[PDB]
Amino acid sequence: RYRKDGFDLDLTYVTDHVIAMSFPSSNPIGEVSRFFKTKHPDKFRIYNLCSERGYDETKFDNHVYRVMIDDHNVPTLVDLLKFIDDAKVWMTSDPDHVIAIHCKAGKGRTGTLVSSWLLEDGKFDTAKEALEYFGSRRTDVFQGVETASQIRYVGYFEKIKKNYGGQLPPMKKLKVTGVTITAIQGVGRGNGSDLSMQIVSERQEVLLCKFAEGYNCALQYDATDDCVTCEVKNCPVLAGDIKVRFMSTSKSLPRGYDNCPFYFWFNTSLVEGDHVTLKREEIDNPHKKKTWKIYRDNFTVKLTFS
Repeated sequence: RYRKDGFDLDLTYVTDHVIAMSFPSSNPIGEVSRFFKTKHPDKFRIYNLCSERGYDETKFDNHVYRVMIDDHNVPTLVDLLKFIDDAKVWMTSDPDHVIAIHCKAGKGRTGTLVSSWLLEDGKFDTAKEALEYFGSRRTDVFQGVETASQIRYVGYFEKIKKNYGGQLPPMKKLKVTGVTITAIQGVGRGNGSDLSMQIVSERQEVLLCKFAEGYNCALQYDATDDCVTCEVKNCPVLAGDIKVRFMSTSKSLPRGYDNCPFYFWFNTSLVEGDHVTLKREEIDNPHKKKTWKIYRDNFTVKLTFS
C-alpha cells in the first residue's frame, strides 16, 4: 500500500524500477493515471495481464502492453518470452524507465511475470528465490504466486536462460497414452469412477476422457495400491502449452480454481523423456493446504506419453 504525496494505491515497488499493482478501475483509474504522469512522466510502461478485462489505455498515454492470461492460469511460454523481450528493451534504454505490472490483485499472474523479469535482470539465480522475493513484497514460493503452474512457468523461464540460451528449446510433440493417479482413496468416489480428464490446447478442448464409461479411455482401479491407471485413446498430437483438467461428477470433491477439482499446465517441449509426474504441491488446487485431507502427501498425477 503506497501512501505518500496524496496518492492511496495498492501499488508496490518490487524494485526501484519495477512496480506491482492492482487493477486500475472504474485503485481508481484517474488516480493510477495521475500517479504515473506525476511520479514517472514519460518513463513508464504498463503491462495489463488480464485476459478478461481491459480499460481506457489513454489514461496512460497508450503505453499499455497486453498479455492475455486467464485468472489462475499462465501465459503461453511464447507470450512470457515476448514480455521479457519487450520489458528488457524498455528497461535498458533509459535508466529512468520503469515498468508496472498488474492484473486483478497483483498476485499470481503478476508474480509470474515479475519473478521472470527478476531472473532476466539478474537479481536472483533461481526461480524459487525470485518467487520468495515477490512473495515478501506482496503479502514461501506460494506467497509469490497463486498456483503450481505459475511456479512451473517461472521454472520454465529459468531453464530457458540456463539451458537453451534465452531462446525456446527444440520442438517436441507428444501424445498422452496413459494417466496414473496415486492415493486415490478419499478423492471423489476413491476409485476414479467419478473422474474425467480434459486436454486443452490453444483454448480449445482437444480431448475428453470419461473414466467409468470408457469414453476415449479404459480405467483400471487397483485398491491394493490405492491407485488408478487409465489408458488414454485417440489423443491428437499435442504441441506447446497444454492444460489438463480433471472434473468429477462427485458431490464431495470440491472445485478449487478454474472450475474443477485439480488441473495443471505443462509445455510439450520441456517434458523430459517419456512421462511427467506431478507431486501434490505441483498440481493446481491440491497445492493448497486446505485440501490436504483430500489429497494426501503421496497424491500424484502422472501422464505417460509416446
